[PDB]
Amino acid sequence: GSSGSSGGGTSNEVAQFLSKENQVIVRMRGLPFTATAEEVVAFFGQHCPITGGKEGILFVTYPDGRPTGDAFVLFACEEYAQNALRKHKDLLGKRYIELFRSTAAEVQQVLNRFSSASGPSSG
Repeated sequence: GSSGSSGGGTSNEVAQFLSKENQVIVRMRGLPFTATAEEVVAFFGQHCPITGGKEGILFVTYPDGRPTGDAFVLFACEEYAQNALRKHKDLLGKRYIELFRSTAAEVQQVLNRFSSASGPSSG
């Protein structure tokens, strides 16, 4: 009997994503249903390279298998993350996207809320 549903909202994939220390996480919202890790890599790959690229990206998806729209990216230091923030309200493939420097803890709270949603409304 191994626990998983109740006891720390962190998947195997996330572990590695959060396992990265000294990195600036970015909360991406409003991402094209078609936009994938590959799309991001280039998005910031311009001047703001991601740590591991496809490996340094996490797409938040409902506990059923649906694109929630929100996501998270990894950045070596604040030198890249910041420069990326300026891209706020960017445009990828004809789709406006926001940007906000997020933290590790926050992320987890953003995954649990969507995972096994207990509302899904928050009261």
